[PDB]
Amino acid sequence: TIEQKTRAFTVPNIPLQTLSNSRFPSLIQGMILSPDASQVVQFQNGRCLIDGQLLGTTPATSGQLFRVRGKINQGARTLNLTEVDGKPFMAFDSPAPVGFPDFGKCDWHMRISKTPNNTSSGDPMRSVSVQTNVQGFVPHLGSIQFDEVFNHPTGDYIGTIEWISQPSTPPGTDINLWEIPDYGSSLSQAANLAPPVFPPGFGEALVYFVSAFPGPNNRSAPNDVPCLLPQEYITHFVSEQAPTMGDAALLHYVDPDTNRNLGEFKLYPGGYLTCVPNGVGAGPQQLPLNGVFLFVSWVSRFYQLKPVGTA
Amino acid sequence: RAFTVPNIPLQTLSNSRFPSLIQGMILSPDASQVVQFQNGRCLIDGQLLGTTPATSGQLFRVRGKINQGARTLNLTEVDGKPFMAFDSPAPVGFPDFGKCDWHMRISKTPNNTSSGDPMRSVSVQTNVQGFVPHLGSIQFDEVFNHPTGDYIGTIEWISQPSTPPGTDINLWEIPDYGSSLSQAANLAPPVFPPGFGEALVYFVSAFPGPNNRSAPNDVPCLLPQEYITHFVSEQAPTMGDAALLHYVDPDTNRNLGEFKLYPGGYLTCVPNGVGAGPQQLPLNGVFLFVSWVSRFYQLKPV
Ligand SMILES: CC(=O)N[C@H]1[C@H](Oc2ccc([N+](=O)[O-])cc2)O[C@H](CO)[C@@H](O[C@@H]2O[C@@H](C)[C@@H](O)[C@@H](O)[C@@H]2O)[C@@H]1O[C@@H]1O[C@H](CO)[C@H](O)[C@H](O)[C@H]1O[C@@H]1O[C@@H](C)[C@@H](O)[C@@H](O)[C@@H]1O
Ligand SMILES: CC(=O)N[C@H]1[C@H](Oc2ccc([N+](=O)[O-])cc2)O[C@H](CO)[C@@H](O[C@@H]2O[C@@H](C)[C@@H](O)[C@@H](O)[C@@H]2O)[C@@H]1O[C@@H]1O[C@H](CO)[C@H](O)[C@H](O)[C@H]1O[C@@H]1O[C@@H](C)[C@@H](O)[C@@H](O)[C@@H]1O
Ligand code: NA
Ligand code: NA
Repeated sequence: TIEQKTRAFTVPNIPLQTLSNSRFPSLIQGMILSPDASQVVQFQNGRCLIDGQLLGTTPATSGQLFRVRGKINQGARTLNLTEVDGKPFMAFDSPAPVGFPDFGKCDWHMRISKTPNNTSSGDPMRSVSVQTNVQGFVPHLGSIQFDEVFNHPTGDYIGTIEWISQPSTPPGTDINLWEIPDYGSSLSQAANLAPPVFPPGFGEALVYFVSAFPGPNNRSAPNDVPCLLPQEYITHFVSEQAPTMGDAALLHYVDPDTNRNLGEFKLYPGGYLTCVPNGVGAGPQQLPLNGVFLFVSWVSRFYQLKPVGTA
Repeated sequence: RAFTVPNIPLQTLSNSRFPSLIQGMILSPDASQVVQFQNGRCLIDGQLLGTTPATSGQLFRVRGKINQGARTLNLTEVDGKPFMAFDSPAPVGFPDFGKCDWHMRISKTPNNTSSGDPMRSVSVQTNVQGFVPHLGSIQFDEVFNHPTGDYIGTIEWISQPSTPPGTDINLWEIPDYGSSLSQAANLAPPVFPPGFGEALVYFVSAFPGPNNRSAPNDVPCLLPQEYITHFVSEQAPTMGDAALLHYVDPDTNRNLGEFKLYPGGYLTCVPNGVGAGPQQLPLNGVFLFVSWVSRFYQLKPV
C-alpha cells in the first residue's frame, strides 16, 4: 500500500537503561567503543537491517533469544539441535537455530531440562558444559557436544547458557566476547552467516551496547557482552518495516531532563551505530545511561558528526 | 498519535510474566476466574501498573544484598538502585508466581574474580512470614553460607508449595507481597470476568518444574510484553471504551476473529458457545487495530 511504502522511520522512545541486550536477555548497562579500534565484529544475534530484515540467527523478539533446544540420547554426548519451538532445524540454511547463542572464545555452562514436564516430583534441572572450539561444536551441521556423557533420560531438552568461563583450550587464554564461535566443521563452512561489520574509519567508530554476563575471566572484571542494537530496536524494525530513505539515520542521544543533545550518532541501514570520539579516551561510555535516542533526519553517509565526550 | 499494536505474529511474541514465547491463547478454565497479576499490567496509553517493566530486560529478575550466614535477601531494583519500602508491592520486574515454591539461581555481581562457578541455588516460599517483598525483603529456605554481596538471578524452576502440604501449583494466583502488619500498597488491581457473553483472553507459556498433574506449568498473562513496550513508547491516547482488533492470518489476510482490547490492558472475545474460543485459532495470526468502539459494541463470536 501507499502508506506502507511511505511509512516514516522511527525508533523506540525509551531510555537506553531500560532497553535490552540483543545477544542475551538483559538490560543494557553501558555504551562502549571496542578496545581495539580495528575490531571487526560478526555477531549472529542482534543483527537486523533498519527496514526490518533479520540476519544471522537473530530473533524478532527476546522470547526466542539465547535458548538452546535439542534431542539427546541417554549415554550420549551429542545434542541434536532443533528450533526453540521444537520444530526441525533446517541445517545449511542458517548458521544455527534462531536465537542460538553466539558467544565465542569461552566455555559454556548450561542448564537444561526435559520438555514438556511429565513429572510430579523432583528437580528437573541438569548441568552440562560445551566447548566451542572442539570438533564436536558443529551447530551448522545440526549438533553440539557436551563435555561429559549425559546420564539422564533420552528426550527433548531445552535451556540456556547460565555462566561462561575462560576457554578450556588453548589453556590460559581469556574469554573474548568480541568473537563468535566456529559454527561449521573442518570440512564444511557455515552458510548464511550474518556478514562482518567493519570499523567505518574517517573519525567514526562503532558503538556497542554492553551487559554483564555471569562468570569469571582473566581480568577479574565483568564479562561485558557487546551488541550492535537494542533488542527493542530490532522488534520495532521488524514490526514497522519502514523503508530506508537515506544513507544513514541521524540520531540525537537526548537527556530526558533537559532536552539537550548529549551526542550525535549515525544509525546505518546495516543495523549498527557510529559516533565520532572527541579524542583519545573520549566516547559514549562517558554519557549517562538515561538518554533517549531520537531520530532527527536521514543523512548522507558523508555527513559529519559533532564529536562526543571529552578526551 | 494514532493507536496501533505490533505487527508481529502471536507465536513470535513474548509472555509478560517471564521471558518466553507465547505458546497458546486461552480462556480461564474457571469462567469466574479473577486475576491480579502484577507483571504484564499496562494501560493501553502506556501507563505501567503493579511491578510491570517496560521491557523484557527487567522482567522476572531478582536482585538484592545478602550477608554471609543470613537467610534474608534485601531487595534492590534490578539495576541496583534502592527499592523504596511501603511504596510498591515489589521491585520492578519481581516475579509474580503465586502458589508455588521458587527454586532460584543467583550469582554475586559484578564479577571480581578469575576463578570458579559463581552460581548459587536458593529456595523461596511465598506464603511464609519472611516473604515480604513490599517491605523490601524475602527469606531463603536455608542459611546462605556464601560470600556477602550483591546478588542477581531469577527463578529457574518451580514446585508445589511446601505448605499446606499436598497443595498444587496455581499460577493463576499471585504471591502475598504484604506482611502481618500491612498489606502491599499500589498493587495492580484485580481484573474481573466481563460477563455479557465476553470472556478474558490469556496468553500462556510453559515454565519448568513438576506439579500434581504431571503436566506443564502453564503461565497465563494478559498482554504480550511487546504490546507493553509498544504502548510505553507510543503513548497513544485512548479514544474509545475499547479498541476493536481483528486477529488476521498474514498469509491470506483473512480475519479469524474479533477481539476487544480494553483501556485497562486486557483482551476479551465472545466464545461461540462451549468448545469455542480463541484456543481454536492458529497462533500465527497478527492482531490489527480496526476502530475505537463503545463498550456496548457486540463482538462477533469466535
Ligand atoms: C527439603 C527437600 O529436599 N524436600 C524434598 C524431600 O526430601 C527428603 C525427604 C525425606 C528425607 N528423609 O527421609 O530423611 C530427606 C529428604 O523429598 C521429597 C520426595 O522426593 C521432595 O518432594 C518431591 O519433589 C518436589 C520437587 C515436589 O514435586 C514434591 O511434591 C515431591 O513430593 C521434597 O522436595 C520438596 O517438596 C516440597 C513439597 O512437599 C516443595 O515442593 C519443595 O520446594 C521441594 O524441595 C525442592 O525440591 C527438592 C527435590 C530439593 O531440590 C530441594 O532443595 C528443593 O527446595
Ligand atoms: C574440570 C574442572 O573442574 N576444572 C577446574 C579445576 O578443577 C580441579 C582442580 C584441582 C583438582 N584436584 O586437585 O584434584 C580437581 C579439579 O579447578 C580450577 C581451579 O583450580 C578451575 O579453573 C578455574 O575456574 C574456572 C571456572 C576458570 O575461571 C579458570 O580460569 C579458573 O582457573 C577449573 O575449571 C575449568 O577451567 C577451565 C579453564 O582452565 C574452563 O574454564 C572450564 O570451563 C572450567 O570448568 C568449569 O568450572 C569448574 C569450577 C567446574 O564447575 C566445572 O564443572 C566447569 O566445567
Ligand atoms: Na565448529
Ligand atoms: Na507476605
